[PDB]
Amino acid sequence: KLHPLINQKFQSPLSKEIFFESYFSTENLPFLADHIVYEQVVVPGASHISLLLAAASLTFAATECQIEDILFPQALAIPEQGVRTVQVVLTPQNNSFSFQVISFDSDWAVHATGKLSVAQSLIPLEEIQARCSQKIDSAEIYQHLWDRQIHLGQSFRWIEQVWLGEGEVLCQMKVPKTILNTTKYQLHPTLVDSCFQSIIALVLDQNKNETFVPFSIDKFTFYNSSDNDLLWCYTCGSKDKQSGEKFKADIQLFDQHGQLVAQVIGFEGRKANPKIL
Amino acid sequence: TKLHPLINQKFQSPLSKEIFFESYFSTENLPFLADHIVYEQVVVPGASHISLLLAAASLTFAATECQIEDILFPQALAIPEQGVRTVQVVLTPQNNSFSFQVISFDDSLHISDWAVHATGKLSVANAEQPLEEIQARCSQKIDSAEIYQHLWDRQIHLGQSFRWIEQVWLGEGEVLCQMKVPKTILNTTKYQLHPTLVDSCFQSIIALVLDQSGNKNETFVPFSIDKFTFYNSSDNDLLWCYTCGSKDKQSGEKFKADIQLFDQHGQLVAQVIGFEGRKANPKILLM
Repeated sequence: KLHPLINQKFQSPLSKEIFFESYFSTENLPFLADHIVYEQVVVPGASHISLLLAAASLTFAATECQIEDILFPQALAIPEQGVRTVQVVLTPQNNSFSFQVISFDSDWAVHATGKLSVAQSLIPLEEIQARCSQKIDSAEIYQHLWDRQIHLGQSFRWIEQVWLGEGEVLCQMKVPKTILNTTKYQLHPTLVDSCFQSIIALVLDQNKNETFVPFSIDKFTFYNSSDNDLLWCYTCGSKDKQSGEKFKADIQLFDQHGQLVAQVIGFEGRKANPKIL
Repeated sequence: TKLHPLINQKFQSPLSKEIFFESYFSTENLPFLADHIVYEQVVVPGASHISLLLAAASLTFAATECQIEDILFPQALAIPEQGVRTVQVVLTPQNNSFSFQVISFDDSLHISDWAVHATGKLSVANAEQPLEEIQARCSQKIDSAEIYQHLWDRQIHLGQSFRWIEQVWLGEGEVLCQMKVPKTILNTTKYQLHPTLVDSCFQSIIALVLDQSGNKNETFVPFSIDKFTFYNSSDNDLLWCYTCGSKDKQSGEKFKADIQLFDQHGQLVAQVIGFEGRKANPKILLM
């Protein structure tokens, strides 16, 4: 295990592509039991980004990292005690790396596409607190999802407190007790997912069946992994006016010290029935 | 976490045409390598790559018997003292077969420098069902020490684990060797054919060239093989190798041979059709 998320790296001077191989299993990755959709273990797109960051971390000497044009063709589902083999395939392009995340048990599914690429300022917590002043029970975020069949266990419940504003939200997040070794990660999958959960605070209004599943992300930048048990998420976004079915958002994940940890530009979720995934 | 005593990992992907095997070659990982020394260097014999292609095959095919055809050895693999090289088998699908390349590169610093050590085609063979007759034809006993001495004198220093040949009987342009698992090799059950067993078969051709004139620095080095067929692995400590061939009528720089490797019961273990050796100073394979 080169990384808690990757068993093997493979390259050859006889293929263009660089490969990573992981065995996705609740046995190997306990935390995946905490993200269930209709009784079944469903790996969130967030987990794919974390996997890519780990891939990157094993290819670049650089710590800073940028993921672009992210698309999530198919969901990944791990059957009861089943094992799926997950591969990241990096194809070198000019200036950057193109990628696919795939899995299989000769068919296979494509869970993420986009490019990898090699990616300096402080977020003022006091300024955002002044405009996100409406305190909201963080249980309402989890309750919203639980109602949409998105059952998050405790390791996926980082969001500790929520302050709502006008088309913007602030959350404090704390590493759950169930997860011990976050330092071995760039960004734990559950943390990445928590950042996406932040947009739910913006769509709590009122069909309890359909919900916003991640569709695309224009640019995801990881900067450095915080040693801290305490993080701050800042999220700005709106539902489109025409259909009201796509939510666009910007997310900023930062430090006690205002130091940017990760940021999401151009996040798009779409209203979908969880049953398809 | 070792798939095979010769292979660390296998890699394949729906997004890759070829199938890869990876293996780390060093005297630390593969102690017998220290017993094949050419001009004071650990040099992996072509025989080991045969053994590695059989290892690959046993992980790819269900069927136990397989053939390796039109084998060439473009470049020798030399391992520096206490160093290690990554070795990959790269299989490319063809019609009912794979073309292969065995390659290596120094992993300790993408990949710009690499060498190819064996090429050819790999596929499933059929099974093929006399020893007593050979033993009659081959009656002139010679000391096995003569084979190892011939090699030693050319600076091919074979240690214990490369010395399977115990007894040798010459006939007319043919030789019968009795082989025995060296005491230092406790691992043969994990192998299709141990690399040192394969090398021993090639060594047998030395017995047909013992008193030839010419360059004292020169011997016949394996160059190409039309067909190497592996049938079944042997539980036994004792085997028989029958080899017949001769120098090429046109040029005495090539030696052509067919080799057959038998069980003590006369069951065919392995067969080599059209083995060609070429006269070379073993120094030449160094750099």
